[PDB]
Amino acid sequence: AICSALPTIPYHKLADLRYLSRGASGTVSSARHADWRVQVAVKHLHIHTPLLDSERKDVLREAEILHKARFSYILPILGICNEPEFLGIVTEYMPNGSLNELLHRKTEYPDVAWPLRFRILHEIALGVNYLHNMTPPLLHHDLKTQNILLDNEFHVKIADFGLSKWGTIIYMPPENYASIKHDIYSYAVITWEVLSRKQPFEDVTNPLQIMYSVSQGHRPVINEESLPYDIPHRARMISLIESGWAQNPDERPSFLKCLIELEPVLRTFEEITFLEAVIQLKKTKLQS
Ligand SMILES: CNC(=O)c1cc(Oc2ccc(NC(=O)Nc3ccc(SCC(=O)O)c(F)c3)c(F)c2)ccn1
Repeated sequence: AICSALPTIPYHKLADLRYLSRGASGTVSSARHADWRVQVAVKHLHIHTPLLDSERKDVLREAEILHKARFSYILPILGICNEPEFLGIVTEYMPNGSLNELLHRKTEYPDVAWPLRFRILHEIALGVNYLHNMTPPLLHHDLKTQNILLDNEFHVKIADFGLSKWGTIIYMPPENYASIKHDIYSYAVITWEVLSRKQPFEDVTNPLQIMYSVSQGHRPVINEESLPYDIPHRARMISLIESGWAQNPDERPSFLKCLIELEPVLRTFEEITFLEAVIQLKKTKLQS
């Protein structure tokens, strides 16, 4: 068959290395490739010497998986740095951060237009659906707003800042306190979070109260105050959320079924309204 090797990038080709304030502190950095002349991001362990050989294989495993899963809506890996001095994963740089920031930093982004929100939800489904259609199927099991990255034109790139795979319980289905019905549950909560710009279980301080409540069937509140009546396709989106976070995992739809129903919804938006939505947030961000 047709096989292709991932490039090995020398450490001294990464210029202007700077820490980034994301993921675990001291695990994500930005830089520039001296030859390709593009901005990049570098994911790495905490800095120490010597790097264990068991630690190197942990990084190569994540890199091999991200290499196998290359797709239009998945964070593109560019290569790996494997030397005695440094050990990291180099990917493309997403300039506009994560969906977490866009939703809840209401001063930098006072308004987020509906067409952009619906396209974001659409592209999130496209990336995960591609992961599930692989052989063997790839399961994320960590879908949250912090893992949804946005590129130069606010297109979705799905990523994973965690390191152990190779508050934070609000995206977990109740049966958790193999297993393909996990990601669609996280997606239902993200959909509610996008359409509301509110924190799920805002007034609940103790996480044990959250875990107990969702185990009894309680979900984030859906009323006029959380989801106003002027949301486009409000009735159809609520049916998707409620079926997405169903108590019984067998009653949750696949990401394919969601995409089939999302296609006619997104089609009712004019194509130009997407660009005008992106030009607006970048304009409001100019004066800040
Ligand atoms: C302001 N802009 C930024 O700060 C920025 C930082 C940035 O840093 C990184 C973030 C993540 C990763 N790595 C990663 O996403 N790996 C991975 C592995 C398996 C799966 S498959 C499903 C699953 O298992 O979750 C998957 F989807 C993803 C990385 F290498 C670098 C990248 C872009 N922009």
